[PDB]
Amino acid sequence: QSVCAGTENKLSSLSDLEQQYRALRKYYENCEVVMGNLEITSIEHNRDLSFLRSVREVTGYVLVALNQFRYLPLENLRIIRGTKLYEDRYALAIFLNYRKDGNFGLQELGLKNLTEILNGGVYVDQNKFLCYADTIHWQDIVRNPWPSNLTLVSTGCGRCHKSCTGRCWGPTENHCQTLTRTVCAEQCDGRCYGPYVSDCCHRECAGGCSGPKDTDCFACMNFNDSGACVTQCPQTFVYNPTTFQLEHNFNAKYTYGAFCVKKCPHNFVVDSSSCVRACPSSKMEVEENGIKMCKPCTICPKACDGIGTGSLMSAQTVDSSNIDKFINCTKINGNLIFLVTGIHGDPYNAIEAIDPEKLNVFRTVREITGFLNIQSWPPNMTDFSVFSNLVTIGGRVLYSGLSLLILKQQGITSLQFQSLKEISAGNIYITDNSNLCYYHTINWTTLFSTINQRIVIRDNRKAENCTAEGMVCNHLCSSDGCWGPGPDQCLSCRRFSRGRICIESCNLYDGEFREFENDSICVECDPQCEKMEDGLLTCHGPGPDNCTKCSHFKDGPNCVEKCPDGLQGANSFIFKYADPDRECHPCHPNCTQGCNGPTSHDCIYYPWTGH
Ligand SMILES: *[C@@H]1O[C@H](CO)[C@@H](O)[C@H](O)[C@H]1NC(C)=O
Ligand SMILES: *[C@@H]1O[C@H](CO)[C@@H](O)[C@H](O)[C@H]1NC(C)=O
Ligand SMILES: *[C@@H]1O[C@H](CO)[C@@H](O)[C@H](O)[C@H]1NC(C)=O
Ligand SMILES: *[C@@H]1O[C@H](CO)[C@@H](O)[C@H](O)[C@H]1NC(C)=O
Ligand SMILES: *[C@@H]1O[C@H](CO)[C@@H](O)[C@H](O)[C@H]1NC(C)=O
Ligand SMILES: *[C@H]1O[C@H](CO)[C@@H](O)[C@H](O)[C@H]1NC(C)=O
Ligand SMILES: *[C@H]1O[C@H](CO)[C@@H](O)[C@H](O)[C@H]1NC(C)=O
Ligand SMILES: *[C@H]1O[C@H](CO)[C@@H](O)[C@H](O)[C@H]1NC(C)=O
Repeated sequence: QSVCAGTENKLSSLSDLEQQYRALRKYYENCEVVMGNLEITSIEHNRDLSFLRSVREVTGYVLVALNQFRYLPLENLRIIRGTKLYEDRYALAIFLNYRKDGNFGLQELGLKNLTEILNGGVYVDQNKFLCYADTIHWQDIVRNPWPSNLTLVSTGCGRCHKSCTGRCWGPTENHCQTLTRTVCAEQCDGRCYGPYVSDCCHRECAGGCSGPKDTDCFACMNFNDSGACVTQCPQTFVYNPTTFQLEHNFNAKYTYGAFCVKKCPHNFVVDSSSCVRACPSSKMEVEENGIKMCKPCTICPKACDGIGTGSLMSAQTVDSSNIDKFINCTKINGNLIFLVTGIHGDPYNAIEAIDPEKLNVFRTVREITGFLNIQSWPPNMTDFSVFSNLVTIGGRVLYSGLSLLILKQQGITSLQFQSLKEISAGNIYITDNSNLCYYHTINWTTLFSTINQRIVIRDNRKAENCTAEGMVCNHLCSSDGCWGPGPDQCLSCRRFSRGRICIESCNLYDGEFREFENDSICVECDPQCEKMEDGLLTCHGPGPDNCTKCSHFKDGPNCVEKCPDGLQGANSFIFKYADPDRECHPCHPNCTQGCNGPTSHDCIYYPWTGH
């Protein structure tokens, strides 16, 4: 229950042998569980290492090399998990522990309780003064003996106490090696404390046991939940009999090493059912049910300084030297400016011009709290589709009353601000884009937030010379206009929408995947809803309880692929049978493996157990 990080220095040590010893002691001082590697190196002859008696478990490997002390005090080291291995091979490595051309050197191993090495091999050789080690039957300690090549122990040595002869860590009687796996009966799944069936330890017991219960283990094979060795921690979701579906489990626990905890350690957060340093890239840290945890994002939020804010205050424009400074940004706290100097750069003074493909970096942007000034753009780029996910332009700050500006650009035909829906404050100014159309089709008033917000549009390709040239808004679009060609470039849909695309109607009566309409938005019906023909809707809302008919079975109000077959419940596994009408009902509590019906005589049993 005391925890500490290990080290990964391997054969790296401090020149000052005094500081080395002091280092070791500071690290594993009163540590019971080393969540990493136990590395003991470059320690001199007379130094007491009695503080090492605190270590009961090591999840990584144990390295003992270049030492000179006499006795290794790890009499409490019960197990080494081998999550990491020395030289990618050993969970335990002991070598070259003697003074070159001297008399000092490791002589005895105090590993009286080392009965479990879950993963990896053992290397113990090149220890001039080491004794006894070779008497130990490592086959009983090392869980995975393959390749046998990786389990090597070789050795004026004393004798083992009469009580064991041939198998001891030292002369002390209580230092005789205790066998915990090889001496067991066939019936034992794992370890034992005697040669008889009644001596078998519980499945989840590592190292050995002092009893038959999963609470009598010396160490757990997987996790430790409140003293009980279990295969897994209380699940994050359990079946709720009233809602007829899995629900967040308020008793859920999380993994932290070999422990199940209710709350993760200080600098950790919950990701699914484990405790981690930081949330994975696809999730963000949030407070949910009084617990910090990682919730999947729908691109995760990431604020960034704009041109003229914070780390970019000196900047006057986005340029090749700060463009990568907007990677994965979602919200820009400030302005985004595009001046000629930034677009064309300055070759003579070695300042590269903006590489057009890198402008795709703004596709993640959804908001701009300030203004968007575009006085220059790559010649070959026809639109601003790199801003396709742009939703809001706050206009918190304005360029002399302007919140959006697009001047003198000749290489642009359309805007394509696909997701643009809000321009809080400031006025718009799109001028001198003789090749730009669609701009006249927009009802800018839709995007505004107040009456005190004007629009200024001048010498852009005449509405007429487009209107006639083929530059028209798709028919499936509202009278609010579009940002360019296609049904996926409109302000509002005329009929309905499926994603960013405007369409004629939802898949209400036909289609590969049936849908329901939610205020003009088409949403697919749950997969369990049976597709209905001849004018019948397949669903009237989302989820397995809003179907017209279930395609398989029905658990209470929910359409399910199959009735509950061993689902994790609050106190036990949930089982149900299906009546002739494919309706699910509870199995009798005495049926711990399923049933055919309600009766106590309707119990059925797993077909995959026993010979
Ligand atoms: C060895 O392990 C046993 C079983 O858990 C424990 O009771 C005892 O403290 C340990 N004995 C020694 C000599 O470390
Ligand atoms: C392990 O045995 C293989 C089999 O030939 C050999 O190639 C390898 O070098 C050996 N490694 C060790 C640590 O003995
Ligand atoms: C499990 O952890 C508890 C602390 O809650 C500890 O007292 C117990 O010895 C541990 N059990 C095993 C087998 O490690
Ligand atoms: C614009 O031209 C540049 C020339 O280097 C090219 O790399 C980029 O892909 C082009 N961008 C467009 C219009 O897709
Ligand atoms: C079922 O449909 C209703 C609307 O009819 C909706 O409000 C409810 O959330 C849906 N239930 C779910 C989420 O399965
Ligand atoms: C931003 O997220 C992307 C996608 O996960 C990743 O490739 C990139 O390294 C991240 N950059 C940052 C914010 O450091
Ligand atoms: C567009 O702006 C608002 C509604 O979006 C409304 O006041 C105005 O009449 C609309 N104009 C047209 C012709 O759709
Ligand atoms: C407008 O000028 C363009 C040349 O950019 C020409 O193709 C088009 O026919 C003209 N339309 C009119 C008559 O305004």
